[PDB]
Amino acid sequence: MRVLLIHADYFEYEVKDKALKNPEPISEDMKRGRMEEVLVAFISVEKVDEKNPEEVSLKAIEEISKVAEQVKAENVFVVPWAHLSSELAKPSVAMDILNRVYQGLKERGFNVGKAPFGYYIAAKISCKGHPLAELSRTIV
Amino acid sequence: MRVLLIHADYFEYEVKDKALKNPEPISEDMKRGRMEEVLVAFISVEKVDEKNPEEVSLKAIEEISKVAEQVKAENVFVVPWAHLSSELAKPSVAMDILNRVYQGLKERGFNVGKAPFGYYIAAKISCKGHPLAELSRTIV
Repeated sequence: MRVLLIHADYFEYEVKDKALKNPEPISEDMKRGRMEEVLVAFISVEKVDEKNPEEVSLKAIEEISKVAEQVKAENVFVVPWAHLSSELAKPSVAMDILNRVYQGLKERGFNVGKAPFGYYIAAKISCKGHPLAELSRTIV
Repeated sequence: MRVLLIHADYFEYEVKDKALKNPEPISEDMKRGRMEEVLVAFISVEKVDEKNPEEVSLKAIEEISKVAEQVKAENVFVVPWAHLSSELAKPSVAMDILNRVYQGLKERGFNVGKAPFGYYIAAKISCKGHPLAELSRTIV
């Protein structure tokens, strides 16, 4: 799994077309979302993560939480994201891990949002420019 | 070299603190920049790119130009970017390649902007959500 963490003034998204034939089902009010003062976790779930969804999930929950504590973010937003890896997991593995990660950050105490899986999504972001506002983590 | 290409409604940046002790020198009016309808090329120059700045530059110019032609972007914005690689080049190599890339896209005919090297930078982006609006390329 590779993750890119961005500490943002805001993150907002709008779902556009489906990218999978059978993407994640969504209500009309999950087509758009917005958080402020939020750590956004762009997560690319890799093929090698199939080998251990549980351990990879737990590690990602901790890494993301560490950063959120350090930058004083109470809001965390999980984003399914193809673009940090060229060995992507199957949709079932990816969705499994992304949900685990999401539920774990909620148990940790954060206010957690997530973007639906399997869609092309337009999005707007404002990235803070402090030393810790953009970080990469590799988790395996 | 790894590159992330984002087709954006707009990209805007403001330079914050220096990240290097001796970053790229800048005038007051390069502290902030903005382009609309722009392909933004986030470029992580890697250690392995030291071996051949010229070939790696030429390849990156072509890949970025291919995408710009395909998405009908006339504006291209080059962004120095640590976050797609964990084997980063020395600042001299990185700046060498980023300038080559910048000059090449200008020769190709694009309207090209660039962010200064060596700074923490706040930035705002609006990413189009069409199938080709976010692409990753590895160039070696």
